[PDB]
Amino acid sequence: KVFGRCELAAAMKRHGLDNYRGYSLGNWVCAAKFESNFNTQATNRNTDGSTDYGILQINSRWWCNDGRTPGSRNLCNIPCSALLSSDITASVNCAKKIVSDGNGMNAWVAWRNRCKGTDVQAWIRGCRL
Repeated sequence: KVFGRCELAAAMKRHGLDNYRGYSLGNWVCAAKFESNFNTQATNRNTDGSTDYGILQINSRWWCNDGRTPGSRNLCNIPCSALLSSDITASVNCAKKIVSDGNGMNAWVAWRNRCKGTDVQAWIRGCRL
């Protein structure tokens, strides 16, 4: 599923991401924009052989199982395929664990490079929330 901007913002809010670990909704929408262009089915292979899945491009090295990432963990206790669902519940739940890991949203390098320090509230402007 490719979400609309405000549609995703609404979904993330309903799932309790607004202000989660102090990150306003616009941060999460921004990160999703640059990680996946709001496409739940986005995947990308990393040089180390891991793969990133879903709207927030969650990595198989630590967070999900895909059966093909040697030496990896599955800390969100999910198949990586659940991160591709039209239902964002698994991605949000796993994102909550990631952003709690110590480095906040710096875990998403695209957030650090493209969202951090910018006017992230622009991403939820106009939305009914």
